[PDB]
Amino acid sequence: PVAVQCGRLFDARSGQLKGPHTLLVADGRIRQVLPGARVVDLGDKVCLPGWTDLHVHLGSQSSPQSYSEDFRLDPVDHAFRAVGYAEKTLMAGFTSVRDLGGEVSPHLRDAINQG
Amino acid sequence: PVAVQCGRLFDARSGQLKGPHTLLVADGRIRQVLPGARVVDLGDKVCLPGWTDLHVHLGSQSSPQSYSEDFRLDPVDHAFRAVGYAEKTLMAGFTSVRDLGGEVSPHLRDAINQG
Repeated sequence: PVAVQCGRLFDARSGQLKGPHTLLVADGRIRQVLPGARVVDLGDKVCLPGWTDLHVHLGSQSSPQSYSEDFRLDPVDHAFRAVGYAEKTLMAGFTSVRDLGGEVSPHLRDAINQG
Repeated sequence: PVAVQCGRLFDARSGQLKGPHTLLVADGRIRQVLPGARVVDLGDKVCLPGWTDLHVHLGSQSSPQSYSEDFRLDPVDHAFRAVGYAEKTLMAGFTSVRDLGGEVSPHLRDAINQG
C-alpha cells in the first residue's frame, strides 16, 4: 500500500480543481479519497489522472526515409524501436493509448502486460 | 552519296593531325580519302571519327531517389527515359557505346537498329 498526498486534485467528472487530498492505493486500485503505509509527498504539484491518447502508431515514426524503409526493414527492427517509443510515451504522462494500425503493437502490448 | 570536306583530319591509327581532306561516303561506308555528289562544308572544323564509350548504363541515371525507385517504377518508364538518354549521348558525339548492365538496353538496341 501507499498514501499519495496531492496538493491540488482535478475532478475529471466535474471539471473543477479541488483542494488538498490524500489518495490510498492498494492492489493497484484506488480505495479512498479523503480531503485534507508509505507517504509520497506531492503537496507542491497538481495531482491528475493519467492521460489517454486515442490515436497513436507506436510501431513507426515518420522521417525523410519512411517510404524507403518498407522494403529493407524487418518487424524486429520496428519492435526494437517501439521499446523506446513506448517508454517515451509513458514518461510523457500517457498511461493508456489506442493503437490504430500496425502488426507489432499487439506483441508490444503482450510484452508490456507481462512486465 | 555525299562528299564531306574536313578542314583538318585526325589520323587515329597514328595519332597525328593531317591537312585538308575530302571524304567520300556511299552506302554507309567510307570509300575514298583524297587529300585536298552533295557537298558538306566543314573547312572550319577539325574532322574526327565517332567516339565509343565502353562503360555506360543507358537504362538508369543516379539521383537522390535512385534507391527508392526500384519498387515503384516499371521497365516501361525506364524505356521512356532511355529515349532521351540515348539522343543526348548520340548528340554529345558518341556514335557507339558498350552497355554493361540492364534489361532495357537490348530492347533499346533493337529499336534503334530498326529506326
